[PDB]
Amino acid sequence: KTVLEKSKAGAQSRFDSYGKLYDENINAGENQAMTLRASAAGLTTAVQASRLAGAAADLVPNIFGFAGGGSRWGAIAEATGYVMEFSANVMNTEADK
Amino acid sequence: ASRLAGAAADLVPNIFGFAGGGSRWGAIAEATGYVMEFSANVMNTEADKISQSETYRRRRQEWEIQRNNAEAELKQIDAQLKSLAVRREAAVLQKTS
Repeated sequence: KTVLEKSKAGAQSRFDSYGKLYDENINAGENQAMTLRASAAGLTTAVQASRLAGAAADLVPNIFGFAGGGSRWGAIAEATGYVMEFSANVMNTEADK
Repeated sequence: ASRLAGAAADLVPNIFGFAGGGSRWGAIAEATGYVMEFSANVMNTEADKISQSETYRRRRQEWEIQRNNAEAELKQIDAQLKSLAVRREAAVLQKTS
């Protein structure tokens, strides 16, 4: 009898041991860290806004009705391309989360 | 520290009250942007440490659970040993009977 009570004790050690683990999805390290990842993600947001503003600063929109030249497939295609890449990396951050 | 000093060396603060031009949304927005990116990567380093120490705490919890498993096992064993000691007692009482 006291044997299976010893055994019961071990079993409960495991059950209550995971109970601590269970019902909770994020440790302290995990929470502070993942928070660093979200804050860092907003940091990318800001660097996207800035890098795009810099790009539109180099290429003044749009259509080249004004900027001397015809409607530029090359240049406008470049702006679409850039918008693609920064879009891609942002989406890769979210997919990372 | 060095890369920021280099940046402020290229862009002399602030407001462009002196550097010839009006108050530059473009340029000052660039300095804010840069401060953002270097902030982001620093924060990503710290979050990296948070994740690493997180993993170390997790595996440590694995060790705790498993050792504790073996312990409860062993105390069970000793319980069975005092049992089969008793059963021995009854088999010797058998002999003498």
